[PDB]
Order: sequence, then C-alpha cells, then structure tokens
Amino acid sequence: SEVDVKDCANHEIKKVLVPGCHGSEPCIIHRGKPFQLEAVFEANQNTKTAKIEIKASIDGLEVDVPGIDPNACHYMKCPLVKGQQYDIKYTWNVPKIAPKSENVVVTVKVMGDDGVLACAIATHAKIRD
Amino acid sequence: SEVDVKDCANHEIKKVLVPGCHGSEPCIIHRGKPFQLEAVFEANQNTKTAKIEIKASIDGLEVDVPGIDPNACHYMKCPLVKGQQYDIKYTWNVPKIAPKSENVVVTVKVMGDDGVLACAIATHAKIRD
Repeated sequence: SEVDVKDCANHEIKKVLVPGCHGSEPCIIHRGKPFQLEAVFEANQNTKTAKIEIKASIDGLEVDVPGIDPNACHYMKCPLVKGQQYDIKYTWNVPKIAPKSENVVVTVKVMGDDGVLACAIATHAKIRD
Repeated sequence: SEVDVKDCANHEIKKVLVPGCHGSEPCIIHRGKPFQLEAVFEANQNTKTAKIEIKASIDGLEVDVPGIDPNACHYMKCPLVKGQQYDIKYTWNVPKIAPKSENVVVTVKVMGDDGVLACAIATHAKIRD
C-alpha cells in the first residue's frame, strides 16, 4: 500500500501507505467513506510543535479540506527528536458532497519549531462516487 | 452493534451503532486508534443547516474534543427534509495523548435552522491504552 508521492523538502518522508492504493496508479477516494493513511518520516530537527497545512486543488481550483486536526502532536509523541523516525496513522472522512474529479493535487506541509519538517505532493488521487 | 444513549431532545435519534460495542457494556476507546460510529435520525424540521456541538467530560472535568468537523452537512445530503431519516457515518481519530478514564460523559447536540435537530448523552465509553 506504498504510494508514490513527490517529496518537496529533503526526503524526510520515508514512506506513505494508503490501504487499497499502490505506486502511481490512480488512487480512488470514495465520497462518504473513510480514507486511511499512514506515514513514516524522520525528524530533521528537535521540535516541540508539529503543525499540518493541507492544500488541495480540484481541476486547478483550491478547495477547503475539512476535518483535519492541525496539531500533529495530538497523534504522536512530541517533542520530536532529530534523527528519530515517527509513524502517524490517520483516518480522514471523505465528505459525502466532495466534488468528483480526475485531476486532484494534494500538498501537505508539516512545520516544526525550526522550519519545515516534511513536504509531499500527491497527484494520483481521484474523487469518485 | 447498537449501543445505548440517553436522548435529550425529542427522540429524533433512532439508533447509534459502534462496531465491537453492545448496549450498555463498557465501550472502549483506544488512544491513538480510530473510533468508528454510525447514527440514524429523523429530521424534525426542514433545514439547510446541521451543525454539531460536542462536550466531553472526563472524571467530571470538561475537556476539548479535537478533530471534529462541526458541519454535519458534509456527511449528509442537505438540506434535510422533515420526516425523512438520515444515516451518518464518521470515524474519529482518538488522540494518542487523551487522558485515560473510566468515567466519561459525552454530549452531542445537533442544531438546525429552526431549533435542535438531535441530542444524545453517552455514559459508557472508557478511554484506555
């Protein structure tokens, strides 16, 4: 369930797992259903904070992503230790009303005390149902 | 299966389901794990709105509940029509850092355009792990 994502920092993200998706094949996101993911990254800094920013665009238009807790330290053992690897598991609820699209770009950026912790761009999600 | 809840509105909620939980038996919420829930209710009003408020109390102290999308219309087809029954499914991510407790009270109120859509109090959840 390892999926291909584009790193946009310095390869801190080691592996992104989405059950039911793989590699660079179209990863189908079904409206109204849970979407599970798991990510393993290495901390590039000692940091008390880990804050998530998500940007999604559907056919080139930016859309709000509801239901995300911005504080990643709620789901991990902060503070983070430089050189250690952390695992985060999260289930996102796909809105029943999300616009269908075959051209989806998701950018997630994680900020710590001393700058970006992790950055990934995912281009293979498709929203259907 | 079906779990037991106290209604605090006018019996609009028909059934609450949590997998692995039964009636009034201790329903165990695990730290750092997904908590799945399903509910069917009957709309008592025509409404384009349906906004959720949660309050949680742990051993008699209120604690903030993160990771909740207050717009319930994201997970249903609003507007709602009076007299129709709706089903909502939602997976909540239990914070890794949630205080452990055997005395947990959860109160969920749903508010529509012209008044309370639904209200339930749940007293059998325990936070462990």
